[PDB]
Amino acid sequence: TPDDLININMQLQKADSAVQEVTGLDIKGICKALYGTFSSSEKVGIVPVTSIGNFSASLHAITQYFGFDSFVTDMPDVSGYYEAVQNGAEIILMADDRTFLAHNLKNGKMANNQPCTGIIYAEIASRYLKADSKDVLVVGLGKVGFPGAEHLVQKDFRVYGYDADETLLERATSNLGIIPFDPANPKKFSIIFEATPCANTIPEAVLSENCVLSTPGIPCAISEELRDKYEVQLIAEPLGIGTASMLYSVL
Ligand SMILES: NC(=O)c1ccc[n+]([C@@H]2O[C@H](COP(=O)([O-])OP(=O)(O)OC[C@H]3O[C@@H](n4cnc5c(N)ncnc54)[C@H](O)[C@@H]3O)[C@@H](O)[C@H]2O)c1
Ligand SMILES: [Mg+2]
Ligand code: NA
Repeated sequence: TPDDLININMQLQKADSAVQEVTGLDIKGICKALYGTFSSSEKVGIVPVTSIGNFSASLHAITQYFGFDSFVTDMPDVSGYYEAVQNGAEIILMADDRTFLAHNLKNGKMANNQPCTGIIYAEIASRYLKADSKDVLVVGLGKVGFPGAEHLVQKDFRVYGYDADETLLERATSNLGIIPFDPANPKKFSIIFEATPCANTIPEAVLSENCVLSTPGIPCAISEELRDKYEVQLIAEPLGIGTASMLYSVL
């Protein structure tokens, strides 16, 4: 649909501009430096899977935006997979309800959407040009958040973490060595990474003016009144940034 095609394109463009503002680099630039990898307009076959293919249609527009030679197969599932390989797909892109993967058939590399999304959003946060300290707050330590937190620890940031699930908070503290954040004793941050399927997860007392909030979480961690009040630099996009991360990770 022509209306929806203008919509994702604009949404990706707006997300690109926001990343440029924060880091001085576009999404492509972030990916290339993150993975040390470059694209040659690889052929990517998107196969719809039963688990109406509007998702695969979004993926086509997203991959076209990033310059990939992408196509959606006529058939779904196993028949679609067969079709994709036969039509010379170098990378396979497909998702069920629990896993969204990219598989590079040439080099054997395979990416999972969840760690790839966490890593890139953490990466964008870590590359904030106007950051005044090495302190970073991570809210949400699940499938997306944990790999994000791990990436930040490896990049030598002082990582503060919180998750409403005490078991996951404890396990993140043990394995990663992050400082457990106490909502009862809050401090201000200039860099925040949220990976949570909930709203209003970032307390006001944690925000400083012009701080970066890098969040793949849906819905938004912050109310639009709070982001206006603190002039929050929001990095938030529903699918494209995570997808770019997957593709560049397997090149
Ligand atoms: N934008 C994208 O491209 C993209 C890609 C993948 C996933 N996502 C989204 O990212 C979000 C996280 O995904 P996930 O797979 O990590 O989910 P998950 O369930 O594995 O992890 C979410 C974690 O957040 C915690 N949490 C919930 N409410 C909280 C609160 N108020 N304070 C602190 N912690 C809280 C939960 O305990 C949970 O451990 C989801 O909304 C998902 O839809 C977005
Ligand atoms: Mg995204
Ligand atoms: Na959220």
